Amino acid sequence: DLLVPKLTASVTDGAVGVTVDAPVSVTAADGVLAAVTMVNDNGRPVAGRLSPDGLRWSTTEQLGYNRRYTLNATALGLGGAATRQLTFQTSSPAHLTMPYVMPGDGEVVGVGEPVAIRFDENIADRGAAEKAIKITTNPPVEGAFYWLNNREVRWRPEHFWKPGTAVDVAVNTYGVDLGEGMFGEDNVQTHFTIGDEVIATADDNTKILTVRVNGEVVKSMPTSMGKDSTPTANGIYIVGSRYKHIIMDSSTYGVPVNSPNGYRTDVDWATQISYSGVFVHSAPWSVGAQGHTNTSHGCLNVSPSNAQWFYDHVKRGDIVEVVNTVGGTLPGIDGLGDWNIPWDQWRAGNAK
Ligand SMILES: *[C@@H]1CC(=O)N(c2ccccc2)C1=O
Repeated sequence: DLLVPKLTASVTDGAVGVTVDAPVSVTAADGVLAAVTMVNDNGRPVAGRLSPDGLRWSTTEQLGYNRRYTLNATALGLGGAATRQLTFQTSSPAHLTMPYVMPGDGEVVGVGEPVAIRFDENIADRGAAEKAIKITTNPPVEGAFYWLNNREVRWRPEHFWKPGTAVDVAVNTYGVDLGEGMFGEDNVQTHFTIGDEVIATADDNTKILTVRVNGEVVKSMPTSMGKDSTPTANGIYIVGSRYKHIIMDSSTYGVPVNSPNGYRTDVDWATQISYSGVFVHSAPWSVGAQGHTNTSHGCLNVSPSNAQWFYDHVKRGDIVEVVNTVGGTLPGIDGLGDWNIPWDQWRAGNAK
């Protein structure tokens, strides 16, 4: 004869510590769903949708933390009715943390821009954070996570992006335990595209900064780099913020302004290429040295003409490579020196 309806929920009655990273759902068997309601302690209805066939019902909005939810469902069929009531307690985070993703949604960036996810708290379970971040690419390319510090994680392929590539980032950290009770405050989703290949190279042996667009030299800039005592580091740099004019306070980098190697002046047409202070800026006071000798604290001294041209034609994510200098190699965890870490080490990751 007719069979008694059966109900199924994605939560268990009496569950404590239920994660809010997924929807709560009720499914019916041997019948249809006649009524479903979910409420918090205070009694406010939690939004939900029922499938046209009446078999599946799921929550249509996020669920809060430290909540006591009550789910009431009724199934009807030819073989009778069934009513269930459930109550579960959602997660109680010891602390929350909001993610911050760059580059911004819709941007077009150079072939060296890595996907960056920054949290405003230290992350204790890095693997949980890597698992909660989805990275889609078209054309699909291999990539890998690597942490610069306890709070920011990066993702890039082995070699520079092939132009025209779409990148989609889905940081689905809400409802996910990130260690020691650290849960996500919200989710984020950005998308960006890779633009022209723009690789600029600065050779200390020639003291010249050459900008190449799509493999073709388009500009040759005489420059003066870091002097022997405060030299520019060799390696690959990624282009960051661009300023029509920027006040260079030495204290920003921990070096006191009232010091031999300190400084507090205002320069024009500055393109940041290092968190540690390396720039490409306008330096009128060194035109004579530019192209011959080094007389700076680390940034590439360029004429106002060329500096502005650099400002106008170089976008976030383009590459600046420095070679044959007397200084060392840019640290891989600088924040813009990601490509200076060997691919094997980067791929391996440091999730611990
Ligand atoms: C790199 C960092 C900075 O701000 N620099 C500087 C510009 C003008 C005068 C003194 C120092 C650099 O060389």
